[PDB]
Order: sequence, then C-alpha cells, then structure tokens
Amino acid sequence: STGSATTTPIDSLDDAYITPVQIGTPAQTLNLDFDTGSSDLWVFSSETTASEVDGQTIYTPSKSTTAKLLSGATWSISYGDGSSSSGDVYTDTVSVGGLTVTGQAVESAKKVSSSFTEDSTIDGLLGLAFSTLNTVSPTQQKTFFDNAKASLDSPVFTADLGYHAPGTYNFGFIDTTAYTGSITYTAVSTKQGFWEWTSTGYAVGSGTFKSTSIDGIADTGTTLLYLPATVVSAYWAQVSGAKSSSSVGGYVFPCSATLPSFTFGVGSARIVIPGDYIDFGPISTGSSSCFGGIQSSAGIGINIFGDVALKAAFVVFNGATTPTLGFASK
Ligand code: NA
Repeated sequence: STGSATTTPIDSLDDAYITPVQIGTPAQTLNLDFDTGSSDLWVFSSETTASEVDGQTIYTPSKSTTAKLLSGATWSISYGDGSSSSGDVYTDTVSVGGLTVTGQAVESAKKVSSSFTEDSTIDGLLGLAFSTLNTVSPTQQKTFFDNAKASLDSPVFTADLGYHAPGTYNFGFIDTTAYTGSITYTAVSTKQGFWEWTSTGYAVGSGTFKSTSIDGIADTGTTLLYLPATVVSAYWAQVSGAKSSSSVGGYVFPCSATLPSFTFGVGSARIVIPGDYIDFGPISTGSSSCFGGIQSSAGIGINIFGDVALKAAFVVFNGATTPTLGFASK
C-alpha cells in the first residue's frame, strides 16, 4: 500500500504545515501537524476543556462506530517550545492520503496549553519520530508510520515541504519526479528516539564550505533551523545590522536586508537554503526589525533541522531495519 497527502502552510510565514487526516467511521477529517520530532497522534476532541477550544475541528469518538476506549491509558506531552497537552486514548481507524491503519491509538486531549488554543488552524499532531518516545501509559503505543510499515510497498515516508506553497507527505514510495539529481543517504541514530543524523558542514552565502560534524534532528514540527552558536554567529555576521536580541529571543535583522543563503552538508552533497527562506518577517506588526530563521541551539541541548532546512530538500525517512535519512535537492 501507499498514501499521498498534500501539506499546506498555516500562514504566510510557513510557521507550520497541516495535512488532512481521516479518523473514525464515518470519517472525521482533522488537519494535523505532522511532526517528525514527536511520537503521539493527539487531537482536539469532544473531551477537550471547552474554554481551551477556539475554532479547531474536534474528534468526537462517540460518533465513530470503530472507536474503542483504550481502557486505563493516559498521555501527557511537553514540547521543546513549552507547549503541552494531555488526555485519554481511543483506538480507531486513521487514514492519510488513502493509506489506512486500523487500531491506531488516537490520543484525545482533555487539556491543551494556550499556544494550541490560540492556533485555530491546527487540530492536533501526528508524530512520526520513533515509537520509543510515545507518551501513552501504561502501555506505550505505536506511531501511524510504525503501524502502517509492514503494509507499505517500501518502509519509508517522504517530506516535501513547500516555501510559501503546499507540499506533500508520501508513505510507502519515493516519487522520483519530486526531486532533482540523486538522493544522498546518511546514518541515523535512534538512541534518543529522533531522526538524528550528522551534517558534514556548512557554508554562508558564496563563502567557502566549512567541514565540521553537526549532530541534529530532522524535525518537521519545528519552524526554524537551530544550530550551534558558532555557526549562527558566522551566518548573521554577513547581514549588516543583524544582532542577537535577548528582549526578542534571538537574532533579528533589518527588514531592508537581503539575506545570504545557507548551505548544509549531507555526506559529500550540499543542500542550499535560499536567503528568502530565512526571513520570518517583522517581530511585531509594522516593525522594521525582522526575525531570523536561523537561531542558536545553545540551551536547547540539540541542533534542530526544522522546516527552514527541510523545505529546501526532498527528505526520505527510511524506516528499514537500519533507519537512514535521505536528502535531495528539488
Ligand atoms: Na516567534
């Protein structure tokens, strides 16, 4: 089997991407944030505290003929940005892009933090990291990908995120029309439950490539590119008037600037992030200070290749017995 779904930016900055997901029978379609940095499929629901729901579409298990309470199971998650959610668990039929899993754990939120409530466009998350990070207790649950894997034509999914445009998540196949050149594969460590890999270096603009090992994660659920402070300082030093602002919470730059590209290495291959991808616009409405898309990972404890990096590539998440990542230009 295979599946193919379109993923759409939630706003004009590509802050996140939503993908429609069918849950239950008859289908309830919710727009979920597919997150390769977490392992819970959780949704706004008929159980969510009413004051914490503001425009999201909710899953109502009582209206699904295939929903079953997973008795005794609870979940609670905290993300890198300080947001959180928790609740109870149902099993139900879940379909993405025509690919169906029966008996998928659907984590129903009873509580969500303010950042979720305030984002009316995101109805929940679909985690695509390794199932070792799943928060369900007392019986850990599998991801949608882990449950689908054995049925797929190939044990893979791909992320093809757009810059200010829709893109695609595919399950079970490589679309050889969706990228240019060849795919360069690189080793993955699953020790922390993430798609963790080692970049071979970077370049700033037209500058020379610096060969250096940068361990980090491929995380579709993180907006920005978080890298070591040395690399980030080298990038922003090429932008006149750029500075790190403790008041704003990272590097800002004049909105009049033209940003340089950023290149990262994947083995002997190179992925180029155009300068425009690194512009996250005014820090507040009407400001002439703009927020940078490359930020320091110091204090986060891990480097994160978030959407700013991933949307410059066609990315293969290879879930074979020995997992690997692939990157191609597009
Ligand atoms: Na922000």
